Order: sequence, then C-alpha cells, then structure tokens
Amino acid sequence: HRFHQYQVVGRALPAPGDEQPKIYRMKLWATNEVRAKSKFWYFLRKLKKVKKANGQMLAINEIFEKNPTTIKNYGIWLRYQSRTGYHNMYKEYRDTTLNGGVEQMYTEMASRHRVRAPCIQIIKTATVDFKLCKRDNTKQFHNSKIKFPLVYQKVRPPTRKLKTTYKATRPNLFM
RNA sequence: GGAUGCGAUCAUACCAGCACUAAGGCAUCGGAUCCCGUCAGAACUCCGAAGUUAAGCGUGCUUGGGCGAGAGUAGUACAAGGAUGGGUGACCUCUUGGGAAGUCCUCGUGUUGCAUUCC
Ligand SMILES: [Mg+2]
Ligand SMILES: [Mg+2]
Ligand SMILES: [Mg+2]
Repeated sequence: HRFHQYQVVGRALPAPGDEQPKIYRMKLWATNEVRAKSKFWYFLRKLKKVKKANGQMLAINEIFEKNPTTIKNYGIWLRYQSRTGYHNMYKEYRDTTLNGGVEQMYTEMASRHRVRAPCIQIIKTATVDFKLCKRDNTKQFHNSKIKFPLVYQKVRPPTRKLKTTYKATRPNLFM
C-alpha cells in the first residue's frame, strides 16, 4: 500500500504551569511514520498552539483494515487548495481497504483538479452503507446481477519472453 | 497601627472627585527689634507659642481616567533556510525553524533603607 493510516498521540511539554498537560490524538494518512509525525506536528501547531519544539511525541501506531477481502463503500471529506481559493468536497470510493480509497482520492484530485498532495487535508473518512451512498458510479456497482463485457482487452504476451517484433497474422480479439 | 529628617526604586507610587483620623510629630499660626527681604514681612529672613486640625500631610472609597500584570488576539501578521513548488503574472503553497501588536476581558493600585520618636 502506498498510503498508511496512523494514530499519532502527543502533548505539550510538561511544564511547572501544568505538569500534566492534555493529550491530543489524530488519525493521519502518510506514506511512512516520519511523514505522519511531521503532519501531526503541522496540525497541532495550527489547530492547537503546540509545536514540535514545545511538545512531546507519545505514541504512533498504524491502523489496519479489519476485513481486507470484502468490498466497502468509502466516503471521504477533504479540504483542498485550488489556484484561486480553498474549497471542501465530498468523494466516494469502492475498495477492499480504506488505504485504496485514499490512494484513489489522491489520484483523482491530481487528475480532475490538478491538486497535489500538500494542498489536501483529509477532514473525515468513514464507511458508508450501500443504502446511503450519494454519488453515482458507486450505486451502479451495487447491482447484484451486475453483468457487462470487457470492452478493452489489452492484447499482450504474458511474461515478455514471448514478445516478437513481427507476427504472421493480425490478432483476433472479441468480447 | 502613626509620624519626622535624610533617602532607594521613580505612576501598582500619577490624576479627578468624595470621606475620615487617638498620641505624637509635622503643619497651619502670632509678630517685624535684630540679620535678611521685596511695589508688597505675600514670599524669603529673624523672633515666638495665643489658637486650630479648617487646609497641608496620612488613610480609605469610585462598577472613575491612567499606569502595571495576565488572558486573548494567535501559531494570526511578519520573517530565517529549501523546492526543475503552483500560477501569465500579482502573489501564494508546502517543508525545516522563530514568532509579534491595538480593540475586547480579568486582576492589581506599591515595596523599602538609616536615625529619632508616638501609641
Ligand atoms: Mg505673616
Ligand atoms: Mg485636615
Ligand atoms: Mg483602574
């Protein structure tokens, strides 16, 4: 998986003023742990008033998909920066893991809106029952009798050893 | 709980308006020979001790002004380093660091040395 979910826990440095400071937790999506802790300290500085130099890092744990063999419907609420302004949007995805949905979200924002990873803030992630899905192209795959042909086959050899520059006849492909 | 003399800090001590104070000390106060002094014994100077706490000085009060400390403003504004970062540009993102100031709100309104002295 490209993206991992982590639970990061930290607090302000214990000082004689408090000596038992409040504990803060976040669920962040990053490619490894070092990038997860940096993004945590980014949000703690901007949302609370605790930055890394005044704070303590307590724990960091990776969250995993409970059932990576079923298909879930995944809603994502995000904040992104465009060329002119800030906007929030809701996106829906179908995947066996929420990791795949987050990778799907980042890829889609890059294509449809030319938005890079730094300019995106995941507000909220959740699993949505198929009865409550909102976006089209997610409901149409809720058909229990779903049937269709494969309209693009990608004719190719299997293991690159069987590749030849020339062939004696044109390929026959059908669907 | 007070004062006086000489101070330290130099508004938490200043300013404005009100109220009150035992003893003592300060002070107001009486006078113009002498020293001194002016248009003027008002001031300054000299000599006193009839009266008074009215003023001054001291203490307290005010949803007071100011001053001082907090909280908040706000991880905002700004700004050190990095990017073959975005954008036509103006500018703006992210990354490794630093980080303010009015309004608004809360609280406070001194501390203290040496000598002598009053309860
Ligand atoms: Mg006279
Ligand atoms: Mg009086
Ligand atoms: Mg005041």
